Amino acid sequence: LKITRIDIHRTDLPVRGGVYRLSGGREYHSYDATIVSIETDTGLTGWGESTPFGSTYIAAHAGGTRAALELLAPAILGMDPRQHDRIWDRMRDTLKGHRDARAALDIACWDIAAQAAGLPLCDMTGGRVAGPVPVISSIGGDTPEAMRAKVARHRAQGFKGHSIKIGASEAEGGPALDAERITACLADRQPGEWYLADANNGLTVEHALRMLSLLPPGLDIVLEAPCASWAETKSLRARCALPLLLDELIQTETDLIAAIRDDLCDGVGLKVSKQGGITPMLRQRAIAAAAGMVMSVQDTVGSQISFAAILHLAQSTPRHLLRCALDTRAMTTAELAEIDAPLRDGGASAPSDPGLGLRVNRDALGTPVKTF
Amino acid sequence: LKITRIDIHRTDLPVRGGVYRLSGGREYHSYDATIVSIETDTGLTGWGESTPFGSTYIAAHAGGTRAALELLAPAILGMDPRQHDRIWDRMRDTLKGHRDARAALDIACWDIAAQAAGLPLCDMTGGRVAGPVPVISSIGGDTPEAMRAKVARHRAQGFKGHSIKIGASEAEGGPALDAERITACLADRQPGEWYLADANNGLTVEHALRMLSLLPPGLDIVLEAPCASWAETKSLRARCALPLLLDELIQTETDLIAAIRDDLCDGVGLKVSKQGGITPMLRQRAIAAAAGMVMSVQDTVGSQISFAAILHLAQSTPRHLLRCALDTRAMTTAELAEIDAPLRDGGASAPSDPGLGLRVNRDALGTPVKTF
Amino acid sequence: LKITRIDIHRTDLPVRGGVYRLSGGREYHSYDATIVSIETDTGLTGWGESTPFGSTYIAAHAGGTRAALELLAPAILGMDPRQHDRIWDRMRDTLKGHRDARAALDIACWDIAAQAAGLPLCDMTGGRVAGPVPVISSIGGDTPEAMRAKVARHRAQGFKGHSIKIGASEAEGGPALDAERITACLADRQPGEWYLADANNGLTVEHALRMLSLLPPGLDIVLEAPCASWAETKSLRARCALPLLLDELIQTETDLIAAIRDDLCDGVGLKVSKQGGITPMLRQRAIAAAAGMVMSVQDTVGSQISFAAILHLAQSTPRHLLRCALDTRAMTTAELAEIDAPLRDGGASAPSDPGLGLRVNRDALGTPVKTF
Amino acid sequence: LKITRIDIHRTDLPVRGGVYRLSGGREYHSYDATIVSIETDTGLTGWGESTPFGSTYIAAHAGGTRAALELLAPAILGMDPRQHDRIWDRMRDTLKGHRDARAALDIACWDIAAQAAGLPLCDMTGGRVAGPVPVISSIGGDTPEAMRAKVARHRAQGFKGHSIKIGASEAEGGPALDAERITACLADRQPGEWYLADANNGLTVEHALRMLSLLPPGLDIVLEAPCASWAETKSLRARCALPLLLDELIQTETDLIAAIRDDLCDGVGLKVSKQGGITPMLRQRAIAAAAGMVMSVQDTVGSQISFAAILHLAQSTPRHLLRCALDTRAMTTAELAEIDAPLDGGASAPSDPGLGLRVNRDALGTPVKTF
Repeated sequence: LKITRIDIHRTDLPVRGGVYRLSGGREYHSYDATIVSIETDTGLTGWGESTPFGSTYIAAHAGGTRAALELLAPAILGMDPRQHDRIWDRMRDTLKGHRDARAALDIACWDIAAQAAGLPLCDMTGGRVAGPVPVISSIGGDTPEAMRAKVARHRAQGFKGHSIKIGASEAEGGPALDAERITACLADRQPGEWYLADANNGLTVEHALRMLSLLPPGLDIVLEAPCASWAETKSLRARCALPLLLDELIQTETDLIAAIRDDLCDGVGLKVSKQGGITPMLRQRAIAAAAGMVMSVQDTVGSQISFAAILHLAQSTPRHLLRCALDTRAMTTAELAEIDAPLRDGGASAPSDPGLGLRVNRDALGTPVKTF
Repeated sequence: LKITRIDIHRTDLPVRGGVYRLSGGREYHSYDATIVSIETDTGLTGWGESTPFGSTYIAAHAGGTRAALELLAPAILGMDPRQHDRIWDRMRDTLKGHRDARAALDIACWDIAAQAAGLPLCDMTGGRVAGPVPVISSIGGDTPEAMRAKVARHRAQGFKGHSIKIGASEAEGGPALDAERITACLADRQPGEWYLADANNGLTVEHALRMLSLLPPGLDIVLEAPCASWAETKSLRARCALPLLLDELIQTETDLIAAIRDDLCDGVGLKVSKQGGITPMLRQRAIAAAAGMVMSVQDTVGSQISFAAILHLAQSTPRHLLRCALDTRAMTTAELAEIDAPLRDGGASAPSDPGLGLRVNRDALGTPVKTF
Repeated sequence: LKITRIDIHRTDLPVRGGVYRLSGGREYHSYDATIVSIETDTGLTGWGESTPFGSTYIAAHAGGTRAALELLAPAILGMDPRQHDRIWDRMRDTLKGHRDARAALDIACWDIAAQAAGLPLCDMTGGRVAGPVPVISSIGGDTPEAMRAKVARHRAQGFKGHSIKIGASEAEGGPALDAERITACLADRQPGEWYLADANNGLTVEHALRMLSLLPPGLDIVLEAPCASWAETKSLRARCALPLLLDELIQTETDLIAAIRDDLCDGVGLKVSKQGGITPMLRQRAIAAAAGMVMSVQDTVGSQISFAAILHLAQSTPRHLLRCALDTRAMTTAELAEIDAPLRDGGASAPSDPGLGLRVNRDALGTPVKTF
Repeated sequence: LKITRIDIHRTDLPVRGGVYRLSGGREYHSYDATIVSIETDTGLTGWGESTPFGSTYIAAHAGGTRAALELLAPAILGMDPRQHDRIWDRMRDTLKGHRDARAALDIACWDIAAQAAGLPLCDMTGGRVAGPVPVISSIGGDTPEAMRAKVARHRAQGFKGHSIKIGASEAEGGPALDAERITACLADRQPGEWYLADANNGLTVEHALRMLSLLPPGLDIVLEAPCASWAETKSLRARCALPLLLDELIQTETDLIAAIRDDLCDGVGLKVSKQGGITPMLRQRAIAAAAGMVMSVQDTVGSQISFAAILHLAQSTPRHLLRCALDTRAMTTAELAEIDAPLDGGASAPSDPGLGLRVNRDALGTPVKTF
């Protein structure tokens, strides 16, 4: 079993709903996707998606993803796609970092390994955990009232978690606006829901502490990614009673080790293309699970191809530690593939078809930008 | 004085009341007890009980106790039952750990030593402290109002302490359910009571911090066994204002030292069969009292036999530090022995007779399953 | 695919070479082994072995292992043996701890999966890393001159690492003797060798610091398992410049996390049946690798069934962090299975056959003592 | 069983041998001993001794011991002497601290308990451990060359453990003198020997670090009681690879916990009348053994009566943690009682019920007080 051909495709994914806003005046109107197919000598095709949340979320951008694949793709031609640790080593030995580029390749290799074993990917990654995976919303920054409404649609649509973006500048209202945002987004809360306030590494410690003082007592909320640096996050941690989830700061396996060593956080936001694919998602899940860390299983953003990997990984994750999977279908307007995984009975369930369980609308991708 | 004969009995102890529920979906209908008699060349008989809380509470199960006794029982034959430290060392060089096994032998040797000295066990373990010992209930998991009613019944029986089992899954209602169980169980509080919220090692730190957030301010409560590991408990400890009591994680004397070195807790749940008998209970008492740690003197569960060891130990513990003895009679329905220790006048007083003070019902125990 | 039948075998494994000695007066003459076969509805057979190092190395003994299997083996009947994480989960909610009992079953389930897939276990566990794995001898306790000759004898056979067992009483010469056993064992050292001084949890901090003072400067040795407990190991660590490897103290994935949080060691002795099988070995490897900890891949002791498990895991471990695989063939005389894995070209290489690559000698294990 | 009478005695215990010097210019020619008997209504008699090492070793002196007994002894009239924790409680409720005074009472109560059970004390305190207990050779403050020769003497007589006293002022030679003494006393060492450098709380951190720097590499040595306070000792511990044993700083059970919490030492010097008798020696042992700390079992000083308590305690101690018992008979000339426990650098506790003492009541003088 051998990789013989890799094809790189590029497409645009339009935002669903308004401009997506994060802290620091970042705004996103659409997303540039890199979709990779991999073929074996035996005739299997694997699919992987990598789409940076534009160019300003972490140190990655779609054009960089493609430039890294120019090195990574030919490096792994003629390798056995089932030897996931050794493929990973070959990529590392080719090019340090650039996990966004590793991800699309790694996912497609896993998609193949699963099809070869005639198993859905959740049964290749530990085994299906019973019942559907609950799903989490992505609530762009807006006014408290507009945010609380986006929470309300998602609830009606059957979402159980909400990730509400915060991080208002002083000019915009500061910590008082963020505190109002949080109280408003929790106002219509019902039983069994879970809330995450995501600052996207955008708060000063001073702002976080002022926000925490303004929040009313007695709220059930988890703070995500409050600061831009490790040292800031450690200061806040010494002075914050709320659970803390790290996201942008946890990219590698050794970042997770640093967080354990410093007792930095109570949870991790694992994003498939941020961590670098299925392989590191599994290593990082194993580290986080040993540490008692809760895990929201996500991606930066993507199509149904990205969603498929998210759902399969979420579906083999211990329910005790899992804090929802991201439904990226709520996030863009695109239609790149078919997957049978609707929102019923509390969440989404991974399909039973071998591999990722996708039917890729190959005409929606356009002709490969590059082939190896 | 010399140990001549050791009999090993097996008997089932039914739960008093309905299903007993712990965190993690653990459910209990009855408990597999192992009762041991030890006989001397002077025709003294001593009794000791070890009953693991099924197979899922700590790394112990009844079949495991019996298999360990296959090693331990032959190894102490011929020893003077009065040389507690030398018997302890003989058990240790025969088999590491398995303190549930040591417990049964160890208790029966102390029962002998007390009888030979012509004193009740409490007067051999430092001396009776005046007045009855307050007793604590075990309030199994249920809805808040169901739990609240169980507390009422025990309060009416004259119980001063209540151990309330917490630890709901997200699907069950999560921290908010746990917060409601606590407030409900505390709702009819009268002066002089003491409450433990025991999660039996089943919270993530994320769940715990959310729960503590949800609790109203101004409660008098002790949190017990929140987390499944040392690193997780350390992390919560840094961010928790409530007294913390450790249970499952404190098994050896060296565990208590580690708890001191890391300032990990304010109190300890000492369980006769988890610590491994009267000898380690004494050493651990000494260590805890020096650290000004409060101690609740309990067992996993048991008949009147276990209750006798518990009560004598508590009866010789300083009142300043003692936070109840477990009335195991309120937990099980079985009558394996008679003991003169009614709840009245504030709690239960240890019998004045020599040894444990038990009149054992040999008929209730069945034919020995093994003899040495 | 479903597990249909589980057979449990008991045999005895005689020590190769003279009586094997450990710190604290422990001596081993033979080992009581538990061997498990597992059978699927498709007629595949898997094998696994678990043999505690007698009764006195960790809290484990063969009788307890067999007792635990009475709970575990029926628990997993009918499960798909390829779902390692859900099998693990089933085992943990049946019975806490007893990783020795999980190991035999866990390894047999991996054996099956590797067969079902048509792959050597090393290509199921990341991929074969090129070249033979260096093997480590096991130098039992004796006189400095006797130890130094055992080392010589293993060196002639092409062993590259040596684990030298230290830890003398004051009556036998204390620290100074240990310092002699080490200098002696290192005196015929050739290029490319690696030495561990293993005290098997048997030194006091006072003895270990005296020993360190006594050692001549300029030595290349790693200290292994110096002290009995977590708190003692931490005091030593604070005052010890030598790399330190932890063994008995690391059994669970959470133990390894605690070691990282406390910066307690530079390496870990992973033993297949102490960790509890292929599944936790892979989890602990991911944690150790992320932390940059070197790993010696070993087992307590075993036949060829134990050895196949070791060698397949070591063969897929990054060479950068590996610190030898234990060749159990030099520790015991038994021949319970056939395996084509000779010492040549610098160490042993995992066989190429599907699964463990064993030809088991089915009458050398004798009629099963229990079947489910 | 009831305590009916307590007699308090005072006798002087002349030094055996040369005048004993400690650090900071401390000097001693005889010791003021307090001996206590306790009688029960069944006619059993118990004996205990407490004798502070003059007036400057720790916060205790014989006149203070006796003033304290004036409160403590009447407090425990009427109690069952077997109820050691409740007697200890009564004593704490009566008078804070003064563990020297508790000691004499607590030891005599245990002596009774052991007699009433027909067991030697060692078998009341966990059970006899096999073999004799090593006893510690003491090497007084004096010149280096002199010191080494006294070690050669003690070695000749079969002693394997030596406690060597250090703590020279700058005038007298400073850390250099101390480094010389140590290197000397180890210079002709043989297999199986154990050495302790005892500063008796008298070094500054600066002195101690200069000493440690001036010492040759490769020495097997334990450092005892280097500094006068908790914070100084914590400073030195941060910068000291040598095993460290604490003595004067460890008096109560809570002292030992503070030591664990701070990771302050690897051993403790337990002294019967510093800790306060058998009851706290036993609590302290259990704490120390759980922490993996080695223990030297000693007393401040005393007659055979103090020796009996040390010896029964040492004899029930796990051997891998024990670092010698002290033979107080080598320290004083007093002949207050007979015990069959002769020395090979070693001694075994007698097999008689209780302490195994034949006390010469007359040798003690007329009680200074009766209750």
